[PDB]
Amino acid sequence: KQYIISEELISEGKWVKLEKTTYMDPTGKTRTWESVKRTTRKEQTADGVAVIPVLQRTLHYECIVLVKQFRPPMGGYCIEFPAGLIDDGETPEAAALRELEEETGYKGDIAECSPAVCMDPGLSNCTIHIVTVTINGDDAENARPKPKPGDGEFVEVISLPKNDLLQRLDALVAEEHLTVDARVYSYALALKHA
Amino acid sequence: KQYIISEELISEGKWVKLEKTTYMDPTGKTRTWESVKRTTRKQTADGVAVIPVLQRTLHYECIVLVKQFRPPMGGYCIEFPAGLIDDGETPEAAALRELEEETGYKGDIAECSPAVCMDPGLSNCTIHIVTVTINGDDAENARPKPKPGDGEFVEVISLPKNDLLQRLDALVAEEHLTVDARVYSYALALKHAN
Ligand SMILES: COC(=O)Nc1sc(C)nc1-c1ccccc1
Ligand SMILES: [Cl-]
Ligand SMILES: [Mg+2]
Ligand SMILES: [Mg+2]
Ligand SMILES: [Mg+2]
Ligand SMILES: [Mg+2]
Repeated sequence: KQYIISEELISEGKWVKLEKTTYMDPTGKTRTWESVKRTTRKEQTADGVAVIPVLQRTLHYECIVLVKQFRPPMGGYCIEFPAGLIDDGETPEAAALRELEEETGYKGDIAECSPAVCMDPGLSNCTIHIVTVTINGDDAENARPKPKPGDGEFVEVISLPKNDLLQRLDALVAEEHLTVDARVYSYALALKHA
Repeated sequence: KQYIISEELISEGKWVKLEKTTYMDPTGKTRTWESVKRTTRKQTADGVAVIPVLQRTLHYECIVLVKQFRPPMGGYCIEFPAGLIDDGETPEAAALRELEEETGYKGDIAECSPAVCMDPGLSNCTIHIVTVTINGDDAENARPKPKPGDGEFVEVISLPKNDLLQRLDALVAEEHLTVDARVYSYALALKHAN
């Protein structure tokens, strides 16, 4: 029933634009929306990837490897899955493995890769692939992992046990000012509810 | 170490604005970020998203989701029921209200997250994730009455919690729909648990 009629640029930055979207509603009535998009999406099946990195080590409980960074839109520190935008021509799997190494130091192994999923579909067209990766923490490659940040990347690594993830996130939030990402919280909640 | 210095308005619509954020990187170098914010917040968070667990005896437990045309995406998305929190409303009450409006179900609060970020590399948007149970055997939930506010057009899709990820993958494969990243993350963790 519903479809897009037109998309009018309102303002274009280097990285993000705002558009006036005209669409058809299911009553047959024309309506508008204010929509955000990135300027950086070319032929990628999505803007970015987020990595669900399952650190596995003999005689350890499995950990979920998370990162903490300052996020200027938020004005504060956020705890997230490692993540970044997909380079032109790069596959979602390649991007996930690369970002994971860049941000954490760890060299992972692909487990699964989602379809393109929406970040905040009432606001933006932004999409990611959510890529599950296992990290063999018994491999010597992963023994003393060093982040390789890019220019202006400043990332702290936080590994938490999968079997207590929600409580451990709650304990970090109780301890300083900082926001947990909604995807991370959602995953931690499902681990409780299962 | 890192903090906002100033924000420069680039463009303000009625519902969304784009800013150029100036911040201090941890080395002491000043840097810029393009940031999106809503104009609507006053509030613990912009929105609520509801994880609704539909419980009927002698049936599988289901997670209740909604399907809606999303103008920023140009298409239909599958999402947790959700909406913005009214000035003076609690996140709990917003959750029960949105769940009823979008689904017709009357639910009980189970738990409520802190404010969690939606896409912190891009925006300041935050939500409370509110877990709610629905007693599907109660007379009030027998014939659930969905009350859409103006211009909302919402289909209800209930899926079994025990096979959620496979069911969502099937919908995507058959229906050309976008699943929400928080829905997908939750579905992933249901599979990854234990
Ligand atoms: C003509 O109306 C719009 O453009 N509305 C927009 S634009 C946006 C980015 N959000 C809305 C919105 C927010 C809360 C509840 C309903 C809608
Ligand atoms: Cl539950
Ligand atoms: Mg990143
Ligand atoms: Mg990166
Ligand atoms: Mg809604
Ligand atoms: Mg609503």
